[PDB]
Amino acid sequence: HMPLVALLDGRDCTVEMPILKDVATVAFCDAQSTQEIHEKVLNEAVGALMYHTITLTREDLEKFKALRIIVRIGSGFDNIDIKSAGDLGIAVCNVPAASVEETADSTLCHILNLYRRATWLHQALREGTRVQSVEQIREVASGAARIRGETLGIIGLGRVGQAVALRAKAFGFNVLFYDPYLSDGVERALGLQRVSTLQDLLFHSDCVTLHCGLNEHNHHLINDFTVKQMRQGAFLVNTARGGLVDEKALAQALKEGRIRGAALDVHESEPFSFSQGPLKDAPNLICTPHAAWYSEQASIEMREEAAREIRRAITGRIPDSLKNCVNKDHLT
Amino acid sequence: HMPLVALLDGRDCTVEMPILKDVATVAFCDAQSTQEIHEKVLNEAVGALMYHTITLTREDLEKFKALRIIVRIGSGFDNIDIKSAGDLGIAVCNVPAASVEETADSTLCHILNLYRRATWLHQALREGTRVQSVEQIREVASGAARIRGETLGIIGLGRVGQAVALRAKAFGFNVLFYDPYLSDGVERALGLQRVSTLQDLLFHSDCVTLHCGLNEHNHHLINDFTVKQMRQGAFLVNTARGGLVDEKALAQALKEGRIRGAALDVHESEPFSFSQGPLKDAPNLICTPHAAWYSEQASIEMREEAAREIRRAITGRIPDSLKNCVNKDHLT
Ligand SMILES: Nc1ncnc2c1ncn2[C@@H]1O[C@H](COP(=O)(O)O)[C@@H](O)[C@H]1O
Ligand SMILES: Nc1ncnc2c1ncn2[C@@H]1O[C@H](COP(=O)(O)O)[C@@H](O)[C@H]1O
Ligand SMILES: [Ca+2]
Ligand SMILES: [Ca+2]
Ligand SMILES: [Cl-]
Ligand SMILES: [Cl-]
Ligand SMILES: [Cl-]
Ligand SMILES: [Cl-]
Repeated sequence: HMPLVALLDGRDCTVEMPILKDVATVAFCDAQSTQEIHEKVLNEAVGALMYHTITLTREDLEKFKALRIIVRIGSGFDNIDIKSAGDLGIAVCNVPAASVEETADSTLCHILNLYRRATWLHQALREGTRVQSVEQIREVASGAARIRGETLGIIGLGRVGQAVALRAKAFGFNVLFYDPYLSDGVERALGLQRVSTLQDLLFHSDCVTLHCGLNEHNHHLINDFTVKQMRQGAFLVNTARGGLVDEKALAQALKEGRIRGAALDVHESEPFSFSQGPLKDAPNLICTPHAAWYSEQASIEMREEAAREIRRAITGRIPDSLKNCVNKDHLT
Repeated sequence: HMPLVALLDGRDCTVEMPILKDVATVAFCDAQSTQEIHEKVLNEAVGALMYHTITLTREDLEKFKALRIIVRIGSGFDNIDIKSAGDLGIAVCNVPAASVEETADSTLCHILNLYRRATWLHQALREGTRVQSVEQIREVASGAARIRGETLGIIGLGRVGQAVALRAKAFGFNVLFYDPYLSDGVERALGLQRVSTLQDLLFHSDCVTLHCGLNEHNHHLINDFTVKQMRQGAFLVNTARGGLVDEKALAQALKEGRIRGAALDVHESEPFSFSQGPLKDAPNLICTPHAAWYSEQASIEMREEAAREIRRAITGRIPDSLKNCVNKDHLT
């Protein structure tokens, strides 16, 4: 027989099968949890493809009796315990480049939607607001601000963060970034200003946008304490991970006006609902259903790449043949 | 007594009066038409301040018995018959620089809102759509496209058009422009590609954005004929003037899918209403209530400048003391 590969949290495998036809039997589970995965896959699955809707703990990982490779169809892999996965002898890889510029463009659109209130002006138009006089335009568009001279604070100057910084400079933004893992001099190469502490970033930025990965040290990076270190009436953008922000702390900040507005493509609990969660009655809120990454070309691009990574793992040597394995440190 | 200056289509004159206190008696009419302007102003008004909500024809102009200067608090002056105004000996000026980058930023936000469907994804979230699976994200975000490699066609490479072009290049856009009034070589200075005809612009652009002024030769520039010259599934953005687009021709294009989406901050008839007009049932439509220009700094900036232009006209020599008079050609 052929090695079994399973799409854990999905149903469509059309893009991947031309690549995996002669190398593995491909099945799907469409499961939000390992509860919903039939034991046939748990016992025989050699490879696994998954997105961001199912999380795998050590307990989940130990239920797979033959799994050897997990390929995350996407850039983020915070939903996988790569540390223990490596312990159990399971390599974990991702697809980091497919949606970089897509995410940066959706970030800039969210930033612009806060400064220009375009989305809010649109919603007010569908709700029947009549804007006839100049005074009424200033009123319903109240809060719209000039961008040139504003300081954009970038938290995490990675691949998406850099694309965000380059675009932000074209609008007159003065871009700052805080990245405690980058080597010395990265700011000189890109003509940006850097800060040492997260408090310095928040203290100087008129609008803060998150572009870091969710790791064991930055959970609730934006919390009730760090939120008090932001400028009065600042902006918050988050297309990275919902686990980075304490929504209850953010909710109160929006209600009291300490944060003038927030744009969020990710949330602590997804799918996101305006009726449930700490943001139920939070004002000045724009939210997208975790779609900052999605383009037709990016969706196909990352699915074909992940399929090839799976192929390399089955016909090559782990983890040397892999291209984007992220847990070679912990892989026994 | 002092020379009378009147804010025709407005009520607030706080910003302007510190500048005009010792030079003119300032009053307001809050009138949508010359019908609503009391004859006291029609007879004695020497200067006039107006926005874009009241239009002045030759008939309207001839009702002013002492008017000598009209200052449009804004960049556009298509709502004034400057030709006949000059005939009647009435100089007309504008404020062209206050909201250039504001308008370009709102343009880019509208462009990004079409490519990224951010505004539409937000509205769908408030309406209760549950986006839990990857397949559902591709579905509700259907239509979102990659920007790099896309060709943005700019119609009118003026002050706002240039700011739009510079920003568009930072996103990977390949920017084209059509401006039959610019001198030879303007494309070389800014590193852009130029086209001779409006049909060439529409034939090559994936997304067309209007940045021209409404003049006697470009009314309904986007009409049923020129609309058929655009690419299949193209984008339309308009933060210039609603009179440039034939909304009935655009309405059918959106319904048939010939245009995938349209973002409009101006309309043929304002204030805009989703229940009235040729766009009543037009799909894939984003609209803002003519607010692409507005910032707090731009609003104050253009009102103080216009007040100073009025001052220069009253204490100086017309039209030599004026800074931004646009009808010196026709001014007798
Ligand atoms: N807690 C944190 N604060 C700021 N930056 C971070 C943090 N954790 C990770 N990063 C950075 O975020 C960037 C992510 O890049 P990428 O993986 O290409 O999206 C890397 O440069 C990391 O060093
Ligand atoms: N019908 C038209 N088609 C294309 N460009 C135009 C048209 N009419 C005017 N323009 C240009 O639009 C620009 C407006 O610049 P500004 O007045 O600075 O916004 C000028 O460069 C004009 O030459
Ligand atoms: Ca501010
Ligand atoms: Ca297209
Ligand atoms: Cl402002
Ligand atoms: Cl796809
Ligand atoms: Cl695409
Ligand atoms: Cl104001």
